Amino acid sequence: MNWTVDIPILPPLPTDLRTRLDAALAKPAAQQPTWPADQALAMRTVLESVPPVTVPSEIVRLQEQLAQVAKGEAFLLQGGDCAETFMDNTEPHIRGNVRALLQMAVVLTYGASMPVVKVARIAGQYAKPRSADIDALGLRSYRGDMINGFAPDAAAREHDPSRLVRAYANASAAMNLVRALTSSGLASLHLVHDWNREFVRTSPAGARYEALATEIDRGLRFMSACGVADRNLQTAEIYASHEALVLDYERAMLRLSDGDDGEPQLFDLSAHTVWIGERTRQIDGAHIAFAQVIANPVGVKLGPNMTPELAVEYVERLDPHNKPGRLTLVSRMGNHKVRDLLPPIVEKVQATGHQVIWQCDPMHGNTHESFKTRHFDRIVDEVQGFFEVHRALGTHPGGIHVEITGENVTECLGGAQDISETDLAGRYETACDPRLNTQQSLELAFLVAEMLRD
Amino acid sequence: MNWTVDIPILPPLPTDLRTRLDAALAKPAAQQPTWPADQALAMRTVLESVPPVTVPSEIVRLQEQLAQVAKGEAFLLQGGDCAETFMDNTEPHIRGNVRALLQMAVVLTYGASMPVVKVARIAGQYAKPRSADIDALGLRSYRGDMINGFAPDAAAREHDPSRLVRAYANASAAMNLVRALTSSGLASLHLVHDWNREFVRTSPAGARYEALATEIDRGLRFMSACGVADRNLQTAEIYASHEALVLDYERAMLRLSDGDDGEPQLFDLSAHTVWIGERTRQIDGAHIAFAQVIANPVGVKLGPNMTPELAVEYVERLDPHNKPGRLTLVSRMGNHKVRDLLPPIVEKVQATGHQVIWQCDPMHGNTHESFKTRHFDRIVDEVQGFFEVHRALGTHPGGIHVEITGENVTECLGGAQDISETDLAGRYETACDPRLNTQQSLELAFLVAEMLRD
Amino acid sequence: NWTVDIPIDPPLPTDLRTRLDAALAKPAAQQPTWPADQALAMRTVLESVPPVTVPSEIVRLQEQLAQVAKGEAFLLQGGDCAETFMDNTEPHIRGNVRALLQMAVVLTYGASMPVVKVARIAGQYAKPRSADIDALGLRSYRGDMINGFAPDAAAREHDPSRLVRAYANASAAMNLVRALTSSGLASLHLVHDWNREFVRTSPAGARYEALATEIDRGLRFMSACGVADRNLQTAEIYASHEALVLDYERAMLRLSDGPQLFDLSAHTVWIGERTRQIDGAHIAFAQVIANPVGVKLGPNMTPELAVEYVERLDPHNKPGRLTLVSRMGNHKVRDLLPPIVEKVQATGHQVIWQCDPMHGNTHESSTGFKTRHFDRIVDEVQGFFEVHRALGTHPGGIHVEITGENVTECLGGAQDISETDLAGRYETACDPRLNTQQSLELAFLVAEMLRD
Amino acid sequence: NWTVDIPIDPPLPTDLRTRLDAALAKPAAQQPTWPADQALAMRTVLESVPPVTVPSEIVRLQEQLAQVAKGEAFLLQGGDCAETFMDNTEPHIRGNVRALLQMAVVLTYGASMPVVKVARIAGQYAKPRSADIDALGLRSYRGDMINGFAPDAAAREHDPSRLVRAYANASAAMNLVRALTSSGLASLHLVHDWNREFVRTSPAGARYEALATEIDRGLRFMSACGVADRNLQTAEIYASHEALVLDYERAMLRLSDGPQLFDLSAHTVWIGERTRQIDGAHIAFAQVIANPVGVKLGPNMTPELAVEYVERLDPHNKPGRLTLVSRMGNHKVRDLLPPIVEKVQATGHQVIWQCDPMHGNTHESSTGFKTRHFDRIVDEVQGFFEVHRALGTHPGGIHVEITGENVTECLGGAQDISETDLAGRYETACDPRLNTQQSLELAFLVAEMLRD
Ligand SMILES: N[C@@H](Cc1c[nH]c2ccccc12)C(=O)O
Ligand SMILES: N[C@@H](Cc1c[nH]c2ccccc12)C(=O)O
Ligand SMILES: N[C@@H](Cc1c[nH]c2ccccc12)C(=O)O
Ligand SMILES: N[C@@H](Cc1c[nH]c2ccccc12)C(=O)O
Ligand SMILES: N[C@@H](Cc1ccccc1)C(=O)O
Ligand SMILES: N[C@@H](Cc1ccccc1)C(=O)O
Ligand SMILES: N[C@@H](Cc1ccccc1)C(=O)O
Ligand SMILES: N[C@@H](Cc1ccccc1)C(=O)O
Ligand SMILES: N[C@@H](Cc1ccccc1)C(=O)O
Ligand SMILES: N[C@@H](Cc1ccccc1)C(=O)O
Ligand SMILES: [Cl-]
Ligand SMILES: [Cl-]
Ligand SMILES: [Cl-]
Ligand SMILES: [Cl-]
Ligand SMILES: [Mn+2]
Ligand SMILES: [Mn+2]
Ligand SMILES: [Mn+2]
Ligand SMILES: [Mn+2]
Repeated sequence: MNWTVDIPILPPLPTDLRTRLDAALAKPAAQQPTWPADQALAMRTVLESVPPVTVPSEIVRLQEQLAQVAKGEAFLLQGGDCAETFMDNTEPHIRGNVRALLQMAVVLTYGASMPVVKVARIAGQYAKPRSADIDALGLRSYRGDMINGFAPDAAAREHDPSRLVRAYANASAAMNLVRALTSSGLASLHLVHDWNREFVRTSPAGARYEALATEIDRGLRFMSACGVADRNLQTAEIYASHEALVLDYERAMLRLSDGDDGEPQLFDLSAHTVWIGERTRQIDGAHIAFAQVIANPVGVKLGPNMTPELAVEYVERLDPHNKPGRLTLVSRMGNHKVRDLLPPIVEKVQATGHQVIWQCDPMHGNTHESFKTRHFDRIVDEVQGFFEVHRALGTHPGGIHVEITGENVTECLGGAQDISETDLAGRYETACDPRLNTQQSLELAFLVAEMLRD
Repeated sequence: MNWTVDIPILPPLPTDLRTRLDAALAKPAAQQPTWPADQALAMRTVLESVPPVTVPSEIVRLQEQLAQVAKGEAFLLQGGDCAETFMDNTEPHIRGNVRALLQMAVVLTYGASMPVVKVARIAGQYAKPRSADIDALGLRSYRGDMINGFAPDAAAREHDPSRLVRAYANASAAMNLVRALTSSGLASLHLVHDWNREFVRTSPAGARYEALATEIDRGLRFMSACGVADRNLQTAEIYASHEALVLDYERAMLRLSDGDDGEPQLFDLSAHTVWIGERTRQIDGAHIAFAQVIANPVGVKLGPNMTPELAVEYVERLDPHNKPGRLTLVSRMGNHKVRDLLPPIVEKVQATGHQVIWQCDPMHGNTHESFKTRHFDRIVDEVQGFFEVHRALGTHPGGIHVEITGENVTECLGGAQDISETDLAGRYETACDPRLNTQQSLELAFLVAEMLRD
Repeated sequence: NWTVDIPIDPPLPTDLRTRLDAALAKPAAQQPTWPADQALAMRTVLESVPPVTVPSEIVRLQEQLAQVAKGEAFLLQGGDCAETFMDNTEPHIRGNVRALLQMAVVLTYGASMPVVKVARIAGQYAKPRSADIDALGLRSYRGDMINGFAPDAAAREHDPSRLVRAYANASAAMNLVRALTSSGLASLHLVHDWNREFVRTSPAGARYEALATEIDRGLRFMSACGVADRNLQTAEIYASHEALVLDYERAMLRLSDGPQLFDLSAHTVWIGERTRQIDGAHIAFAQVIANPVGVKLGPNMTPELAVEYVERLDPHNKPGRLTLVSRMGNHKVRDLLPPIVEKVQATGHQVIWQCDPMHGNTHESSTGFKTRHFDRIVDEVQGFFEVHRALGTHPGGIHVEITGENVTECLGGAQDISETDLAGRYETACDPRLNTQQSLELAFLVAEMLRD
Repeated sequence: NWTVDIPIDPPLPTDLRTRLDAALAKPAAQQPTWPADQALAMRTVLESVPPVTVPSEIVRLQEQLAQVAKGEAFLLQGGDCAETFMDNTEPHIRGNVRALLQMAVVLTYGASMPVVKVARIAGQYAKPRSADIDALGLRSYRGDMINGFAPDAAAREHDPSRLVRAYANASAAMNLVRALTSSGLASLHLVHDWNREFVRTSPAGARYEALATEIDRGLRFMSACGVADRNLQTAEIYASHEALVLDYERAMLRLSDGPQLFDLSAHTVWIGERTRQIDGAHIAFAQVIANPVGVKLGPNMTPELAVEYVERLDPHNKPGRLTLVSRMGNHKVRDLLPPIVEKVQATGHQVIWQCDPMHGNTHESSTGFKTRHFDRIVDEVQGFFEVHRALGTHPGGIHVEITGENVTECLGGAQDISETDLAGRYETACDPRLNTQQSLELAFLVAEMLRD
């Protein structure tokens, strides 16, 4: 019960790009799968000839849109599953996650009074880092479906390089549907807002969000009243992102491009934008060096051990040309620490004259065990603290990065539903970290819109 | 000190239109100037060859926009000076009245959540009816600058047919500027709203209107955030209207048109839309019969002696083809009477299956003497009662007709400025009835927007 | 053996499954011979995969095809005769999309009306046969959804896992088509610059200069007039293939959200000359799906059977739902097409009349290669236009086999491809395609038929 | 006497009035001889009337003229030689606007760039003279702003009330121009239908069929491509006249809201051949206003005086602020224009080079009428194009005298107007105009110069 692909038996990379890529990949790389080199090379050779998930002109367009974010003239929303799985890579699940992100985007667009750049964790979020090799059950840790299987048995946890090709197949299939959905009616502003209005009338805390929902509704109707050309309301752009973790995968998805802008560059065409996590951001490591040789916008996760001085080193290495929006610094401090730890980092980075996007990840600093879980109020409070830090400094609170789903899961405590510890057992479906369910993600949008409205 | 025009020494009217026009004009006509027939005919002959103030395709476009109003899908705002004068027919005064109307329109567009058709009392509002021939000073009454002079002496009050040509010259000059202003930046939504925001921060009652002003602001910014094509925000259409009173003038401004829609029709090209007042709406009179033979949208003022049965007769005579928006019925009952008198008229007219625009004139039923004056709260209360009548019947409160100016006059009592009886003497400038000043007109817009929001 | 294996892990409504099951009980010609249990397992995988297309796209195409049927638009359908998995690459997809778009610019200008642009792409992985045993004594190649092109027995086995490989390749191709057409490849100005360069370097460029310059001047006129230009920055390219392998097509059925059955493996599909049996499963399958459909009509067609297709496949008289695709041969089209058109017009229904000038015009070269002469291809389109001109009916579109590659598969054109030139770059896995230059030259020639 | 009399009832800033007063102390040629007290009273009326144009319109025109100066747009200027109060009617205005728009369609297509459309309208009420005493022994007609065309002594008196009559007629005309151009008369599709009908019925229609059909096909291509079409529904027609009567022009000065001085009697004005004295009041007046301005350059022009105009009137090097309007005669343009262009280009400034092919090509017929031959009109434009082609400079526009009336004033064209035909409909109050057919024929001929 296998499908079977052939290992395929152009002009070479420009000499300098080959040199730089090899140098980047020769550096130490944390959190890599352990599979045979010959097998990995077979899979890379397959992936080097597949159609790309994204194309360079979209990445250049995203860079332009992110430059507006960095300049204080747009807001970045990034969200989706903590981990995609091959099993749940289905039309309803994709449709649900795209809907949940669009619903947030409407509320955040209105609240920010500026465009929102909408970036899904989708079409490649198939690899995760682990602090431990051996898990709580004594098994080799699950590292996402690009590496091994979620099932709790030894054979499933074996690192399988064929998962590189399965991950690409699943990613391009998802991406095709995201494109179709967003261009063909799912992203109609009016339809998306109708879902928000239904949330407000059926949610336990709907009375809380009714006033802002109605103001949004009246804002939408005002556009029709004014006779606005409305094609821009019928569709939205949803960009693809994931953590750039498995370097066998990312290097195989590199393509060379440019006869539009000056010189040929390497673009990672597995996504539009990628980020480097806490456990793989070693300053002299392969992940950061790889990010230096690709043209895509990138982000780096910054946790509570971050110094102002290291943050500047990231900026100087990853934004060497001072291109607004090329670099996003993703704060994940914990709600109890963000107000204290973030200001000195922001000050020192702003003093460089570079314009990064400051993005809040309020998930990864606020996890505990009841089930691995997160309380909704701590999530909300970290974004609140993040906004306070920026208001005090006159800097731009540029966006959020959240883990969400359109599914009615029971993974995070709280929200208007008041999800309890005993409730968690009902629909705890994440392959990894607890996600805000569709209602909690929308509620967070409304709360953040009020922080924006200030 | 006279300029001097020549009395000019095509194919004739279609036989049926000539018959119908002659029959209409042979009927009794109230409130007509008393000047020699030979002199009137000389002036009409001059006016029969002048460039028209308006063109038929604009009137057909206005009919279409008014049909939406009648169907409950748009709102009609009509406003301007009670009487234009040749003396104040100046760029600042025109600009100020156009601004005051645009400012109202923004607030009303947002409040109604639907398009507003914007109709100025302008480029022809130069004639008024009088209940008395002899005024309080013993002089022949002033009847507007198309007939005689405002100055309180006998010679000025003589009816002068040369005022027909002066009125046209002044009207076309004003109309030219209204067109220029509205197409070239004065009607930019963003600029107009900036004036409203300034009103809110400097008005004595600005704190009252701050919340709705900010919601409007956020509605405007939302359009930019969504990337709306914005040329429709850079301009607005302001239509010209006046009371069709002086039949020598209106008949001379008739032009024949049509090779677009079936047959040639007579259009009154002195305005886009005209109305018939209380004192000239005799059912078998020349004014109503004249309105039957022109293609323009028309309105009829309905005062407190109106019966349901007469209202239906107006509808059947003036909207014989059941064309939504061809007829506007303009309620002016007084705030103390509107809730009682209007419902039976609305019911009986709705039962016909015709769709008229129901428009509230809250000025002409609410006048008293301290100076002729009106209290702002009675004006507001009549519109309130009008909205209540319609809410109860499920019918469409279709618009308002007000007398306003961009000037900081002191003519109506009250408003956030609390204009007192002693204040009236400061800037009582109207050639006729007391107007809401620029601040009072804007305040009324905000109050009516809340009636719309309900 | 230079392969890698990839492991494989609510139903449609009962009423619609009852319908489908009744339809698919009809005999199906040209089906793969793989085991039913294996086929079922693969269908079960495909029943839950993300679809290649979505229903609102198909509803939109139907609207645009209604306009073609009414004489207010023109249908351009084009791509590889047979897509292969190994050539399903970015350069090849980009080249085929480019080639179709280049034709569409010239045809839009020449027709003076919108062109509905439909690629043979993201699914054209199966073909009937041409014979039980091929010339090498092997089971015939049936396209990559069924078996492998490689001339060995093992490759030629019917492998139902190729259903999943086909879907993976289809969705990956469609993803790229969507990306390219939304991000700059379908910019009218860019596409027309490629056309200008063709006129500049083509051996017959002098012939097409005047019309190229007209188009250029029409394009500049748009800028001159200040039009809002976002609609010049992108184009819609729809996906199509021959609906042949019913295991694949049935597994890709989905219900719309409301609700109808759509085949979401493509936007539109057609039924070929060998599988259009009026009481067969392919026609029955086309009857039950909501997608716009086509039926190939070759020289054995009678007017009466044509009417039977209209009655089966357009029961509700929806203009443009059914396309009748003429493929007669240039020597027969003028004679055979008119009585079919007359009888079908007399039904009251509005079909699209589309010319396939390729499939009735194939012959074998003295040098061995299956080939087609460019002049016969052009002549059938010409005769097709003459038939419709004479009847007052709409010559609604063309259906061609083309590539952006500089292949040597069809004889003639301005390059004067000879029988000896055929050996250079004969790369098709099935029928000979117009190369990029020949396909654009055809577009210019058909543009002059539209202008005439 | 068949007339009716119409009774007549904060200052500009002191600094700007000081400037103006200094400028207007310069001698002014060709001014009316009415009494100063009367002139002052009329100016005082005009100082408070609603303006004919507004500053943001003039700023917008300046932006569009900057593009013409840079070779990225073309200037079309056209209308009556002299407007009269009695012909300032809806049919006549509509016809002249129609005629200009018809030319603009053909020229936009031919230039492959935007056309800035400027009417001689809403102000062209004054002219210099041609002589102290006309051929009837009367004081000369000076245009309707000054006196009456009627050949009697009383009509020929200089009457300053005509300043107010002029303003009333100007504002009424401009009102109508705005209405017509915003409400359907300037619909591209409608205007082009009039052009098609001209090609269909013109004696020389066969000559212009090919280009008319190209335009039609360019228009249909826009619809085919789905462009957002509101910008095809309207056009901007700007107002211009010769700034001659300084009492009128100074009284129509306004300050922008911020602030500059604009002459709000028009969008753009030019200074004629008889009043362009370098140290005169007209040049000084053009120097102080912010409007785009033109200067007529006839055959006595030297390159050096041309440079003096550039330095006086474009002190800030604002491209398109100054237009130099060549009127040499077709027999002299090729010889006289090049050295003027070279010297002016060497200044570094960017003027608009505009061809007036009318005023250097007037002669008298044997039958008495002042006339112009169409072939000489066309030939000067041709030579103008040749001069600029040879220098690598931009042939920036044309300035023509035209009407929508079927008059018989210019000899030739496809209608072959003869000397004997001139007596039929010679209606101009001054110079001979191209009739509606001749003006459109010229547009086709200049479109081919642009295409060549
Ligand atoms: N296209 C605009 C407006 C819009 C359409 N659909 C949306 C859904 C959510 C938010 C905004 C939108 C945008 O993406 O911003
Ligand atoms: N053109 C739109 C929007 C608009 C522009 N300017 C305005 C001023 C007031 C109100 C609305 C507008 C309209 O007239 O409705
Ligand atoms: N979107 C329009 C115009 C267009 C854009 N790109 C194109 C490429 C080819 C043909 C037309 C176009 C259309 O598809 O018709
Ligand atoms: N508004 C555009 C297109 C246009 C509309 N009507 C026209 C009439 C003539 C020429 C062009 C046009 C322009 O002025 O160029
Ligand atoms: N998600 C399923 C089906 C699938 C296969 C290939 C591409 C897309 C989806 C799998 O991994 O087998
Ligand atoms: N994928 C190649 C690099 C490459 C990118 C783009 C084109 C060619 C080569 C590697 O990993 O070494
Ligand atoms: N309002 C002034 C000036 C004026 C004259 C003519 C037209 C417009 C304005 C008047 O009546 O005399
Ligand atoms: N003005 C004419 C009627 C008319 C209208 C239009 C054209 C011709 C005549 C009248 O009063 O009698
Ligand atoms: N086209 C190649 C690689 C590929 C696999 C899956 C999807 C897309 C491409 C093959 O089928 O072997
Ligand atoms: N053109 C006519 C009538 C007219 C007067 C005023 C303004 C417009 C037109 C005249 O001057 O006598
Ligand atoms: Cl059955
Ligand atoms: Cl078979
Ligand atoms: Cl001085
Ligand atoms: Cl002199
Ligand atoms: Mn996570
Ligand atoms: Mn009044
Ligand atoms: Mn084929
Ligand atoms: Mn002249």
